[PDB]
Amino acid sequence: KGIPVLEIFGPTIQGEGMVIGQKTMFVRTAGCDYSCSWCDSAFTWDGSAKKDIRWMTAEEIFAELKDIGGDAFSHVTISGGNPALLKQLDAFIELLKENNIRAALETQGTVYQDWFTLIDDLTISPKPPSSKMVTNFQKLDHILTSLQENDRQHAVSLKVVIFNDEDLEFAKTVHKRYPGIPFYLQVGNDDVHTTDDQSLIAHLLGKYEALVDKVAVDAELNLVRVLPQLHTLLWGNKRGV
Amino acid sequence: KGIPVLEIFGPTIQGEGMVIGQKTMFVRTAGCDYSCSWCDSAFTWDGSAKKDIRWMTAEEIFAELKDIGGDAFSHVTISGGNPALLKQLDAFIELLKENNIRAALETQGTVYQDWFTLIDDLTISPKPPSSKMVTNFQKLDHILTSLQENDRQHAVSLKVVIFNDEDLEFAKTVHKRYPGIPFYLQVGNDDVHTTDDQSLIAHLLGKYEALVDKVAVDAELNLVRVLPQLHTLLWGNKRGV
Ligand SMILES: Nc1nc(=O)c2nc(C(=O)OC[C@H]3O[C@@H](n4cnc5c(N)ncnc54)[C@H](O)[C@@H]3O)cnc2[nH]1
Ligand SMILES: Nc1nc(=O)c2nc(C(=O)OC[C@H]3O[C@@H](n4cnc5c(N)ncnc54)[C@H](O)[C@@H]3O)cnc2[nH]1
Ligand code: MET
Ligand code: MET
Ligand code: SF4
Ligand code: SF4
Repeated sequence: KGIPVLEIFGPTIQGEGMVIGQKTMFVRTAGCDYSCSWCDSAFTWDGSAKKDIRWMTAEEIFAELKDIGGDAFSHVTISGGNPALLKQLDAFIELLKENNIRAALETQGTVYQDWFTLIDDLTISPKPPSSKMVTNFQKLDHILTSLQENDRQHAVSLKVVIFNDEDLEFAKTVHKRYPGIPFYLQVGNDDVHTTDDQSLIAHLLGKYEALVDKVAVDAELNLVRVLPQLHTLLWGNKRGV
Repeated sequence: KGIPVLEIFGPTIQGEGMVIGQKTMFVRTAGCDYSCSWCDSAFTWDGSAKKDIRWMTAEEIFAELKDIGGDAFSHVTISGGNPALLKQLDAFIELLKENNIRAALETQGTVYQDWFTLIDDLTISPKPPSSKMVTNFQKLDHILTSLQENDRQHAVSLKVVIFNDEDLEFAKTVHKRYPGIPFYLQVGNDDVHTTDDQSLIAHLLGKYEALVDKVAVDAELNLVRVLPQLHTLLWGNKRGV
């Protein structure tokens, strides 16, 4: 029943996706069924921080959020890792809704949980070929079908990270497969380890413009948002922000 | 019945507000009832480009959009200037909807038009004391009341530009006055004339972080998005992008 927690920080801003810029708290869980080659939070699954895992109850996480956040937040983003691996997260999501706190979720869309229907901002991020991951579309279909059946279409978005042209073609395939779902494109980060912020920012902004220029002429990507990682532009690869 | 046009460009991305990152075309009109001290598009009203005004029909604007944009767009953003000054814009907004094109609008919220109800993404931007403008709240109440009566609440947002603490207090007043409306905070641009992009980007990112740090501890700004100007981070103060 305990929840494996690695990070609890905030208040900060959501740097990605459907609710980008939103002031929110963060709860990063441990464990991933994926092993993406460019995972910017590899410590959640690579075993390098397994000893740092704190198994907490829903009340303990909420108390710690209220502690470091005070009354200066009404939004909480649950990430990882793949939080969808944890069924016991239901007690925490319910506790948030019972305290007038809106919840967001970051998942790659492999495992479905019934507490998905309680998420106000559900971001599903299928992984492109550059992540060396293989996408199970049957599992992705089941998740999106279940969400649409519970009228959660206003709370669900698709976000694909792009590193090259191959990823962009993969993103088009996903977008065409699910026409009604709000679609997002995200700039891929090359160096998730570098400490030189100035070079990183200039590099990512260059990648952003190159992506924008490419999508601009693609007629199959008209209903698409193109966004970077704002928190990376502000603090680089720093954790806890 | 002619529409005063100064800019027609795209496809690019929406760099601000509720639909930030969205691939869209731009139609910037002429004329403003405001004279904000930090207007990043002063040429639309300061009279410096009055000779460049092209009075076009709805069909001519649409034909030019289809010309430079092709079939690589499904979204059009109408800005200025204050487009709400133009009643004859109705024919153009209708023409967009009749051609499966979603329309967005940028206005400061002074003048109301009946074609507001046809806008898919209506951004209202009340001006803070730093703009040297005085906000008529009675006019702002009428606009927001009319929109809520036609169930356009899903299509309307409030966005306040912040330059200092005084603007931030003004933003809180606006947010408190309209609790149900999605609220946005935007980083103010100091130098809208500078040509040194690298210094401008580093300066605006610093202003962004300072704004985020300030909002993070404010309990009255929980349901708030904090965003910069993405197009300024990509192309600086360049026009036509
Ligand atoms: N302020 C703030 N602080 C954070 O810590 C924070 N974290 C996240 C977050 O972890 O979301 C997960 C998404 O990140 C993607 N992702 C992984 N690796 C990536 C990479 N190398 N390049 C580009 N994208 C990558 C992944 O697809 C997933 O959808 C989001 N917003 C945040 N905002
Ligand atoms: N790609 C792309 N190209 C554009 O040309 C473009 N234009 C606009 C746009 O004009 O929106 C108007 C908003 O801009 C605000 N605004 C004025 N002056 C400002 C300033 N000095 N600093 C900070 N904000 C300012 C104003 O409040 C208004 O709400 C929006 N997105 C765009 N995206
Ligand atoms: C570091 S990614 C965390 C969320 C989830 N694993 C995803 O990829 O969407
Ligand atoms: C250059 S701003 C253009 C849109 C409108 N005048 C506003 O301030 O919101
Ligand atoms: S699914 Fe997300 S957390 Fe897991 S390895 Fe991929 S990017 Fe990292
Ligand atoms: S209302 Fe908008 S266009 Fe008019 S002066 Fe102010 S910022 Fe410029």
